[PDB]
Amino acid sequence: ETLNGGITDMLVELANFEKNVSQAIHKYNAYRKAASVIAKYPHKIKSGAEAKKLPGVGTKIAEKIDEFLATGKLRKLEKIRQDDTSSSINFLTRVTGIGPSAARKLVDEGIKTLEDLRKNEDKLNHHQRIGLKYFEDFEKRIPREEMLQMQDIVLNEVKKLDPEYIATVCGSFRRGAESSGDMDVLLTHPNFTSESSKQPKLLHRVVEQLQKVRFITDTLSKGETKFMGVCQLPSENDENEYPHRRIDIRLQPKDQYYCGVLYFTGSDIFNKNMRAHALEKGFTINEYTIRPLGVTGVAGEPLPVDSEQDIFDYIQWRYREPKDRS
DNA sequence: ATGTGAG
DNA sequence: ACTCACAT
Ligand SMILES: Cc1cn([C@H]2CC[C@@H](COP(=O)(O)OP(=O)(O)OP(=O)(O)O)O2)c(=O)[nH]c1=O
Ligand code: NA
Ligand code: NA
Ligand code: NA
Ligand code: NA
Repeated sequence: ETLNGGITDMLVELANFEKNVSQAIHKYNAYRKAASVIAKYPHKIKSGAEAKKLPGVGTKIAEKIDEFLATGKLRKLEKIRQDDTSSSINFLTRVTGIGPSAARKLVDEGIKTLEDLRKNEDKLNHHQRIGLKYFEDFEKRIPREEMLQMQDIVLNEVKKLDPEYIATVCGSFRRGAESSGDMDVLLTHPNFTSESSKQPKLLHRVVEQLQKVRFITDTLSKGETKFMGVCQLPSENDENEYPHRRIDIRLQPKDQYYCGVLYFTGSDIFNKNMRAHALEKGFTINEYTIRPLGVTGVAGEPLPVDSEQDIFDYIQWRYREPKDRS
């Protein structure tokens, strides 16, 4: 969050390459944690060996910083930005279902764009094919006026099915965001607690129903606990049609509701801060259970929770309500 | 079982 | 950080 942006920019882009184009995940981590250290740094960096004093920045990662701070930018990130392969892997990556490995494989075979893909759906698995089919609007985001409209359609249909069901919309929404990427529903039913076995049925029935009233149109994956698929708000009579959205429905044990609604309402970075900044206090927060991390690596028997706050006050952390979670 | 993808 | 689902 400091006036060291440029430095951490090129650092982040340099990893988004080792991820997408190179083999390396460890190079991807090293470059990212380096971005992290420099971001929190109080001062403005004017040397390469000054950033090096930090843990995570080291010889080759600090040589490059000298370049950035000596001559404009970096040569490596120019050969990359001006490569056909790299740019195309990065493009393909943008369909859900495709990431690094498959893009590599596709670009190796001269497949590089939407038109390229549509003529080549044979190569894609089912997930990817729906990501394709709905590429345009999957990158579009969702207004609230329209977001609520779906909530009043999931809350209303899930209750008509069986009034014991509880649906709480999470992610961005709970954080108050004016715009969301994709719909996130945590589902809870009394019949299902942590001690009880499975009940895929409890999920699959609100799914199968949401399909019947034609609000869910596709499925990416559907299991015991989790459904990932595609929704779309009702075409208010012909043509002016709303775009297709992504939607998750997770089925949470009723007794571990609080832990679960914590895990959702992100961000994913807030979940990684809070989780890491717990393992110093020797705890292992889940989406299910907070629990002491004993002597060796043995994770002790859970921990009572009747509110998020309790998780918060377990790990000796200030409380931050859903809207300050990032 | 593992790798991959999404979360 | 830590899980879940898919496809070998
Ligand atoms: C990706 C990811 C997510 N989570 C949790 C935390 C949030 C929920 C849903 O997050 P989402 O990606 O939709 O974020 P959302 O807030 O909905 O952002 P958009 O509005 O979709 O952009 O998942 C996580 O723990 N680790 C992860 O790596
Ligand atoms: Na993708
Ligand atoms: Na979301
Ligand atoms: Na999601
Ligand atoms: Na943790």
